[PDB]
Amino acid sequence: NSNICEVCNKWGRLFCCDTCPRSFHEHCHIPSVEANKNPWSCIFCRIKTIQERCPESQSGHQESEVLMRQMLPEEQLKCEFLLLKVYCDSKSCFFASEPYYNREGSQGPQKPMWLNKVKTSLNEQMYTRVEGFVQDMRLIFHNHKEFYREDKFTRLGIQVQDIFEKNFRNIFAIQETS
Ligand SMILES: [Zn+2]
Ligand SMILES: [Zn+2]
Ligand SMILES: [Zn+2]
Repeated sequence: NSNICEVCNKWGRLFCCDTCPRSFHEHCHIPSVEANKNPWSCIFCRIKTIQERCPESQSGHQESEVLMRQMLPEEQLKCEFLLLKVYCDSKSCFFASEPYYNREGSQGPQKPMWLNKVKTSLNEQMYTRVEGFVQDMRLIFHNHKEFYREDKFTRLGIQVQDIFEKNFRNIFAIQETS
């Protein structure tokens, strides 16, 4: 196995995948690393199995159809993995915990949102369709853009949204366009 967490790139108390070389902190893996299960297979491994079981699942899809999918186990897993891909970027720190808003000339968002809130909402099965999860994720970045206005810090929202959107297109096999 690797000697650092795949998500945060730090050492520590690492749980090791049995089917690939990755390792994880317990609360860095999504879902949190399971109590028993020997062998244990990480989310990367579980996503690759889905693809291998149904190769046609990589054919292009329309985003509108993806969003309307119910959160059955395979879509639940895909959202977990997309969330994890965002935490993989170090810039996710800015969006992880509950924000607060007190800047001259701006007003906070009507509906604050943050990664750990989305993580809880997935864990508690609060989303019934893919659209629920994607809306809350895009809301994080939209709130940041609107609040920070012309401050150059707005760019952090653009950057981490780009990571989200590239991974969304990959994981859900969105049809490539010009
Ligand atoms: Zn970690
Ligand atoms: Zn693995
Ligand atoms: Zn098949």
